[PDB]
Amino acid sequence: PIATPEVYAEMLGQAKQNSYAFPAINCTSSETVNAAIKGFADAGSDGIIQFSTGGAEFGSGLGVKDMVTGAVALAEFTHVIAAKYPVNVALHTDHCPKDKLDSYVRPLLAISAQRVSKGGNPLFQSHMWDGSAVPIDENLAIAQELLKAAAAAKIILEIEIGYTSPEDFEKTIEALGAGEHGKYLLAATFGNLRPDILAQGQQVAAAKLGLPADAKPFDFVFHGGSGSLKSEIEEALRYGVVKMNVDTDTQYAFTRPIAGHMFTNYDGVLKVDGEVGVKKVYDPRSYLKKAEASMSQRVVQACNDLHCAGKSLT
Amino acid sequence: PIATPEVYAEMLGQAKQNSYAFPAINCTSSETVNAAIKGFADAGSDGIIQFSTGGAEFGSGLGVKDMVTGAVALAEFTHVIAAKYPVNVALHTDHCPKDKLDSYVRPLLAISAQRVSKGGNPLFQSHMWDGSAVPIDENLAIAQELLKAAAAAKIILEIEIGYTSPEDFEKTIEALGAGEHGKYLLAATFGNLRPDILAQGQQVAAAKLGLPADAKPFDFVFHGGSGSLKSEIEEALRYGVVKMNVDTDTQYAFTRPIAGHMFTNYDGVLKVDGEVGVKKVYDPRSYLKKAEASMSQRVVQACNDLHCAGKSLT
Ligand code: NA
Ligand code: NA
Repeated sequence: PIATPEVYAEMLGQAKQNSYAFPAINCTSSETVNAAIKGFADAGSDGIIQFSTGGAEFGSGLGVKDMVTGAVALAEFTHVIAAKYPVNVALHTDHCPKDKLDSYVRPLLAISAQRVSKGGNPLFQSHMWDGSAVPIDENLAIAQELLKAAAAAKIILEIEIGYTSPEDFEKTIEALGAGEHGKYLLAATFGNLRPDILAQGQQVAAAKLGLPADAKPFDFVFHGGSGSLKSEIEEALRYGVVKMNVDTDTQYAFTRPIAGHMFTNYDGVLKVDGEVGVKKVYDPRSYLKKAEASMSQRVVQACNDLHCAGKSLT
Repeated sequence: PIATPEVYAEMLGQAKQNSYAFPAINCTSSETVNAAIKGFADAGSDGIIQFSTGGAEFGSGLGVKDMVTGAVALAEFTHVIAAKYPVNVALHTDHCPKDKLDSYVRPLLAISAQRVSKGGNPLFQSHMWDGSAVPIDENLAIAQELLKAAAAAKIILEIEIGYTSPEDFEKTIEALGAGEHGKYLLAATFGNLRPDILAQGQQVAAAKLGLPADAKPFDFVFHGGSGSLKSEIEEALRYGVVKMNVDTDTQYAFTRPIAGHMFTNYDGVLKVDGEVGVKKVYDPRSYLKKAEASMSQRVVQACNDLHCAGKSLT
């Protein structure tokens, strides 16, 4: 099943507490969605699927080029497929800069807010506001009003600040609270390395809130997950990193067999020397199955790398 | 938008009255569904997308392998997307044999039956029963109960009988009627070529019903529509072919640009000689946009060849 807001939060809670993180796979089609979910399930693990603005535009198709239709289209498809797997999958929307709030995140927020007022769950379980490229102040201002929308729509907001400053973590707590006005995830800039910036950010916020020095007020997000060194990732997990984006590596694992298929069956996927090709290899499923299954093998590898393998709530 | 049953019958009606037919494009994923619809709207045509048992199993993913899940999932996807287009798009399932009636055709009829008792429309507008491999007597007995169920979900039923003899057309009329028991499409055997077999079935049929000689009681479908001849097609259209399945040709169009992309961008989709590849060209979207546009062009061609281009009812 797709994750309800309650299991999503339980998912993030249980990961924060036992120091593992969820892989969040960017997907741009039913094939790749299917590969990610199959990967998670295979690693007896819950997981997260995300739609980037680019990937959602691609999803609405070349004749539509509309992120919101793209996202909703894909999510609807994902709801039907999720139901047939035992693990829980959270739908998330990825990097959305300021100039795209009115045509991506705000529209989607209104869609879920509408579903929630009818007594249903929201379409997506989290959305990212990316204000990394504007003054931390202006970022937190906007973050504030999006957080009220998100929380109303039972959705977790993710935000990105800015090496991030100790004063930045303070400003963030001041502005957003630490969950009482809506749960939210934090992506800080620590060399994406310097994972100890995150450890520092956690004490700093604990001091300010008046909690024990071991308390972890933030749930962190790790951008720059692909191509990474186990040691650094292990350390980051201890400091409360709960979600790690994997995009580039699941792309290569997905394309690599297609490439292979094309070369080895060159004179069968192409009509060469007056011949008519071999239909069993230019059938998209012949290589798209290889692609999907290759992406599921990589996705499994990530659930082992973030130790969420085998830890599915269900 | 998706064709309601009313518009769907209105489409086929007009196509019969004016001797054109619609391409019915086989689809297996979100990319192919977007290509097909974009093709129709470029061609200014209404159109048909259909999911075979094999592609619908492919749509549910390597980790579910279930026809019904894949048909529903891909169908909810198409409902969202078709809403953005001004042409009517009907959803059809393809070739379903006796031993797959229970795991494909019937549970889908059930889903739409429930949907229609609540005030709305069926999920699909037409469903195929392929009994070509059983004796016409048994073929038609099963057709009769399916047609009861199909007409109750406001659904058009397609059937295949078996060269089809004058006697088989008479039987078919005797068992199903000519519309008073709900509407159905007929695929007959005639070398798929001898399109004159179809004219014969129209005469035979028209005579049994005391309708005009030149009547056209049957709505015929044309399987084996790829690698066909542009004069075979014209004749068939005169005799009431309203729907021609294209699969092989749109498959090759999809795969062709993917293959070329891999070969030309070889040292970018592979990591070769210590290099790390180019992310711009092993990003799945890069070459699936090509594939999708190529497939759309083939669809515009089929629309042109079948004379449904520019004849959308909206
Ligand atoms: Na069928
Ligand atoms: Na068919």
